[PDB]
Amino acid sequence: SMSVKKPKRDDSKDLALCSMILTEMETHEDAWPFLLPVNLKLVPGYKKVIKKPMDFSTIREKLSSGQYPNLETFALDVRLVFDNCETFNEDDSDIGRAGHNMRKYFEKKWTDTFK
Repeated sequence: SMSVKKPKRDDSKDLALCSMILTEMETHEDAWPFLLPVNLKLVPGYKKVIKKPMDFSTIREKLSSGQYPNLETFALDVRLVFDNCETFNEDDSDIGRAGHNMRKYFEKKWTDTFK
């Protein structure tokens, strides 16, 4: 509360460390469905159904331009990419499997780096 604070965590490396995680996600062999924004002119139903499209290139641009206020807002966009994927793609499909794989890959790096 006012004048009552928990000891100050060092957040000075967070930006660099999120950049590194994102590089590792970008270079994973199953990243291909997520590298670029879904083409809303060429994929029927996507625009109406997926209210907040997200992809790795858009996260990279937000990260590089100071549009993440803290490491939680960064995690929320990465998780949005996989939540969108599950919304639109059957579990038993190449893209559906890709999304589950990448979500697990992310959550381990996230825990190991920050928890």
